[PDB]
Amino acid sequence: NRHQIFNTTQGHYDAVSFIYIPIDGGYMSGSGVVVGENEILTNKHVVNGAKGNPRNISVHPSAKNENDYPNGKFVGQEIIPYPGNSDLAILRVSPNEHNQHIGQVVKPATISSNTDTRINENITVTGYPGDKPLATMWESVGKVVYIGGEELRYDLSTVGGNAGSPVFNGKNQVIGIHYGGVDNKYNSSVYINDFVQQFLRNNIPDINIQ
Repeated sequence: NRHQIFNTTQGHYDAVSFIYIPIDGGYMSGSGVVVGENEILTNKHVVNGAKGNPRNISVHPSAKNENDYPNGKFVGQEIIPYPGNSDLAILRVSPNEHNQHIGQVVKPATISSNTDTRINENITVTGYPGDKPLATMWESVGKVVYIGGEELRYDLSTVGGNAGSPVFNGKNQVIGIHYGGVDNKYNSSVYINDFVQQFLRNNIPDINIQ
């Protein structure tokens, strides 16, 4: 089942972040997770449409609802796509209006080495589902179903559009980034394997992998 998170600044929820991009009086919304001093991990397809101007992307770490942004807003500055064919991107944001960096106002997430990740492992997927009220954070309890290459799949536990949402193991470490799935079969995330970890290390000097 899925449940809303109201204590969005406590513990490992602090780094979970709401991503908002306006489009012609509508918008695109998604999720990501703070992983560095100025860096959000998310999907390529969340930020793709703003490659021409990252400043159109608003990031609200620890957002609670559309009227409650406990850690304010950070504006996109640079997008660093993962070079492989996985739906993964680093979004670098500028400091906020008080000159704070996003990695100072939230504790950046811990990335799992994934040495112990296995089928049937209990996981959570936490972020901003597209079928819920705007900017509300939700946690879904799931089970890993497949691990191969850069793909981690888990059971039909999340719905509504969960692009960019971090997948956490039981130690509250990020093992992957939700991007999609196959309808009525499984959900899919970018698996943070050895290849993905090196990409993070190359771009995020203060990355925390445990």
